[PDB]
Amino acid sequence: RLLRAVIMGAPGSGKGTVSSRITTHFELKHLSSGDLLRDNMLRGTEIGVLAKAFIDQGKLIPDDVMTRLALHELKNLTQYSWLLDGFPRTLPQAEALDRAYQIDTVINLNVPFEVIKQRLTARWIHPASGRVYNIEFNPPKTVGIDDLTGEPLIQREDDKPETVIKRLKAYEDQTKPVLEYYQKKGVLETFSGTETNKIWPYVYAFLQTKVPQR
Ligand SMILES: Nc1ncnc2c1ncn2[C@@H]1O[C@H](COP(=O)(O)OP(=O)(O)OP(=O)(O)O)[C@@H](O)[C@H]1O
Ligand SMILES: [Cl-]
Ligand SMILES: [Cl-]
Ligand SMILES: [Cl-]
Ligand SMILES: [Mg+2]
Ligand SMILES: [Mg+2]
Ligand code: NA
Ligand code: NA
Repeated sequence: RLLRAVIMGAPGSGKGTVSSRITTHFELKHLSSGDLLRDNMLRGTEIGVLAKAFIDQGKLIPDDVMTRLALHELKNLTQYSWLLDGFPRTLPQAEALDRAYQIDTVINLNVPFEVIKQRLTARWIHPASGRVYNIEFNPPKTVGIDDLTGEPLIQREDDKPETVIKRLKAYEDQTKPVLEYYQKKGVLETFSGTETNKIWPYVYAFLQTKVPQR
């Protein structure tokens, strides 16, 4: 039985790293909705130009548009094991997917809000030089100050707590119904933790029972 899987996780949860590792260790196709959108935007396809119109304005792709795009990619990939990442993002997407394919495995990375928030708000910049500081991994010698110049660091808008809080609230509003949908269907597997490297072995062992290695 070929894998018919979805992976879910908030921004900053480590889902990107886990999906990357899944793809390197297992013989499957990684189907990232963001990659698919970007391929179409790069090539200027009909759906790519429409997607660009939304993304350039910071808008979600409408459900019907996104589902049409995703199903078209899947339609010629049924000879392969699949790992859907980024789709379904919303309950209408998940219900539309359910009318097209039987999804047998949904992985969720359950990482605490405070942990995610700290990860997503950690980046500070010295604008003139472009030097990057990460409160967790390469902090400045003096809080809030550039090491070479003594000048203030700033946060880019995407990295500020106000923006991050809104982003995580949106993710929760959109995806909590999807998680509950798959929980009810009995296909949800939840991995909880605070460090990607401590979660990955358990995801790895779980998938070892479901799809061949690469
Ligand atoms: N399944 C989807 N439904 C609706 N919009 C989507 C979907 N997947 C991607 N997008 C749009 O494409 C953008 C780029 O996708 P990508 O997965 O790279 O997002 P991202 O930069 O991680 O942002 P996000 O936090 O919104 O996922 C998203 O921000 C979103 O607007
Ligand atoms: Cl992530
Ligand atoms: Cl494959
Ligand atoms: Cl960083
Ligand atoms: Mg994303
Ligand atoms: Mg340093
Ligand atoms: Na990809
Ligand atoms: Na990617």
